[PDB]
This record gives sequence, structure tokens and C-alpha cells, in this order.
Amino acid sequence: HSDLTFCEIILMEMESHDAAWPFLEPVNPRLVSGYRRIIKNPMDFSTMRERLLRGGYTSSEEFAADALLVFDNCQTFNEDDSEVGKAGHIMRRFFESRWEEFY
Ligand SMILES: Cc1ncccc1N[C@H]1CCCS(=O)(=O)C1
Repeated sequence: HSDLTFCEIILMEMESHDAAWPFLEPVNPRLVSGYRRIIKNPMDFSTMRERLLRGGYTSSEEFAADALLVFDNCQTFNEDDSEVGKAGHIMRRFFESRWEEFY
């Protein structure tokens, strides 16, 4: 429980982060050409929010996996110096930092 309440703390802080705008909603393949083909397991903050609310996270490491999946998909699809890419690095570094503020 104390495990998964810090996940809420992290997810809340990630949802309201300045650089969270690319990862708030699922990627729209109708708008992002090639995303369907390149990324096989899309993930975003709202999907993590849906699952966490509904309790679908057995442990905190299942929560961290979905978080790292957001940024792996980001680095896979976006160049590091792209706008989404630059935001993904800010978000990936923020997550890992806050995550070790706990573990
Ligand atoms: C997270 C991400 N990964 C790859 C490409 C783009 C994005 N950003 C989103 C910006 C809002 C709408 S969107 O659906 O175009 C996609």
C-alpha cells in the first residue's frame, strides 16, 4: 500500500510536469505516421492512470515497467533532438530521479 501510494505521488507529479504533454494521452496513429508499425506496445500516462485507479498494478515494479515503456517507445520513435524526444528525456530523467527518492 505504501508501495502503491508513492506510485500515485509519482504519477500525479508526472501528469502535471511541464514536459508531460506528449505522454498524457495515447498516441494517435491517424496523426503520427508510422507509429502503429514501429511501436508494438504503446503506453502513456492516462493508461497508467486508468490501471492504477482500478488497482491493476500488483506491485510497484509493474508500475515502473509501464513508465519505462513510455520512454523506451519515445526514444524508439523520436530522435533525441526532436521536440517529443527532448521532452521524453526530461520526463525519463524526472521519473528515475523521483523513483530512487523512494527505492
Ligand atoms: C508521445 C509521442 N510519441 C511519438 C510521436 C508523437 C508523440 N506525441 C503525441 C503529441 C499529442 C498528439 S499525438 O497523438 O500527435 C502524439
